[PDB]
Amino acid sequence: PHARRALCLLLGPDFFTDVITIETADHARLQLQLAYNWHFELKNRNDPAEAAKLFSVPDFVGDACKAIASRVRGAVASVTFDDFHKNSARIIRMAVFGFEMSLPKARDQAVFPQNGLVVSSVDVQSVEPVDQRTRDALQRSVQ
Amino acid sequence: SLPKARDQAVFPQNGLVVSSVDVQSVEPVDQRTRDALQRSVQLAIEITTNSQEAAAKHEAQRLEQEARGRLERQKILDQSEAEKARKELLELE
Amino acid sequence: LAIEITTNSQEAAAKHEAQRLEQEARGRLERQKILDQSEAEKARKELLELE
Amino acid sequence: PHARRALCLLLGPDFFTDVITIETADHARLQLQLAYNWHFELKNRNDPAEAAKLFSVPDFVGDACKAIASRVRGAVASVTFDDFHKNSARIIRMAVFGFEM
Repeated sequence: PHARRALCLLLGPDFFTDVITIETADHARLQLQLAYNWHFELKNRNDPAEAAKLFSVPDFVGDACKAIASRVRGAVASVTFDDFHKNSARIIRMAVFGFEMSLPKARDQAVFPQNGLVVSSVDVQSVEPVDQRTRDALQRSVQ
Repeated sequence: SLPKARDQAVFPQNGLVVSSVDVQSVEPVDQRTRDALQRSVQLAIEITTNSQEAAAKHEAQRLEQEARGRLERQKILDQSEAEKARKELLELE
Repeated sequence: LAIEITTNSQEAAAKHEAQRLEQEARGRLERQKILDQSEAEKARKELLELE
Repeated sequence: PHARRALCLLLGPDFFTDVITIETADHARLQLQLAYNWHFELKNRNDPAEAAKLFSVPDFVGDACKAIASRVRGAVASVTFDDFHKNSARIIRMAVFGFEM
């Protein structure tokens, strides 16, 4: 909640080293890491009010990560795990922002009107079930 | 849009508004509830293992039968050709 | 008990889906069986007339 | 996450010694090494703004490797292992970028 304290609020292209515990309709406790490729869109840099709207949030990383976390977990909770382990990267990136683009694939941009924060990409690398016996049983599935 | 709700919760007493409500930890309190629904996942994973292996067996029997049918095809061709020359063999016999 | 009854419901739905896939794949397999037998006996024609 | 610290940001043709753990639809935990032949395209070298856009990232190698990592793992998670061990080099290199050619 409060670990790093610095005056230099980074706004350039960067990321968030985030990991989340989630549950889907079939209840296998799963922990996933998120990347949250983010940057700040300030269309009028010289504007004092719009520049001051940047610090309206006290924890931009916290708000963004928890919001995308809720968007992940609520949508996964409506999918079964085998469909999830089949089609995760798609559903997790479509449910967190946007709508149909081509039913169809989602966008690749997540704007926050409170401050100007935007998340461009959400990368995932570690889909790992939490319970040991789940992984033991699905080891049988592969074997 | 029955339909989806709004994304704003105004409090007229003071002017407070709640825009979003995020949730990350749906956790049952009782231990035995989680123990029992651990069984639900441990069975519902195995049923889909049965589904995928049943699909694999279906594919295997499909390949078996199609290769077997093509093999009776070439069997019929070979028998017909062998008895094509069994003609000359048997007329001059 | 009411959690376990819905576990039974979802596994019953899964079994229904499994028997549906079984029967449809089996029916398509009799389809290709009929095709293969008809074709094999199409050449069993020439085999048997010249036999 | 933060191992090498140097002012000389290399932009010439080079690579990334990367290894990734991935999972596909049939769950056999697999570890693969990646090379990531990379270089920087700056079409207007004299442009100060475009040259300064180069350092907009603090970890270019980290962002590139993790992005290609997600593109690998999400696509493999939609393929069975025997098809994967059959046709890996194709699907892994097609899913990470681009479209049909």
